[PDB]
Amino acid sequence: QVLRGTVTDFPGFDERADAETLRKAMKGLGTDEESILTLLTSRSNAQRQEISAAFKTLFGRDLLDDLKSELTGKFEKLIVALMKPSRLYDAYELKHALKGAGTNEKVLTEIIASRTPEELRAIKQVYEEEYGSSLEDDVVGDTSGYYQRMLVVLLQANRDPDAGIDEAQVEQDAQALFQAGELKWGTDEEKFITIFGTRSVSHLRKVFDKYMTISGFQIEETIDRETSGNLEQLLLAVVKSIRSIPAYLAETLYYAMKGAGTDDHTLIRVMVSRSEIDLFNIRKEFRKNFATSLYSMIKGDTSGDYKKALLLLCGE
Ligand SMILES: [Ca+2]
Ligand SMILES: [Ca+2]
Repeated sequence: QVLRGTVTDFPGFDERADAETLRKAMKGLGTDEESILTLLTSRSNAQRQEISAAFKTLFGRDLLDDLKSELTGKFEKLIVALMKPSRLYDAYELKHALKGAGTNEKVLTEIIASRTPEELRAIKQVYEEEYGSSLEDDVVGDTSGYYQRMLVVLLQANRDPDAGIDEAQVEQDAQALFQAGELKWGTDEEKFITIFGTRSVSHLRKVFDKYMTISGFQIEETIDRETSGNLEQLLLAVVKSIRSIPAYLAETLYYAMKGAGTDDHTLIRVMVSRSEIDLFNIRKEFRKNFATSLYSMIKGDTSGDYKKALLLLCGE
């Protein structure tokens, strides 16, 4: 239960040297994809920011645009992602997943459901520092209904800290969920939102087992029978995140890679955002559930420099 990333500190790091290797590979005709991809995918995000800074004092060039110009396709979208400061990545995805005429509820749901209260607190702060408004305000602007109310509950980053399992409360919650869905003519979505969004992780795990005991349906089965659309997805993401975030994301990527069209935004976002958190566990949880290493579905749906990067980002 010690979650592991795949990208770690590069020993003998030299921001200026690393920076020269980039301008040297970036400068002149086209670009030298291998040197960039193999350089970045091996340097921790922190070192990537130090390099990106050395590059600017050295040449007076903003390293990033020197990449969002010499590059294009899906390799650019990836390296650009890798370059995004860890602290700003989620808030960035949310901002652009929110400056949509349409909306990738997948991004909001994915991020706001799998991130801890501590992470959510940081995300909210940086979002209001990088852009002009509150993350909550912008969310309430592109969403409506229960899908919005669940996201707003989550965004409060208030979830109870797990501190002891009270049986009576576990049965009351399991019983309340039961009475608000399966046994209700219609649905009481508000009871689901409150339970799933504020109770502690440990408590909720105890509630999901008891719910299966008293009803015969996994909470996910009931969620499928009782809810639909955006709310269904979020509710499913919260429960799966409560059970295991590594298993959840490991699941997310499969349905992006095994779809009616490969969603490259998810394969990239999930692997980049988790590259330093638990992308190793997302791999372990992959070889066990979906039955296939993350290493392979990469080596079987992508091409060019895009692959070698992803493969090096996963870690054999
Ligand atoms: Ca050039
Ligand atoms: Ca019902």
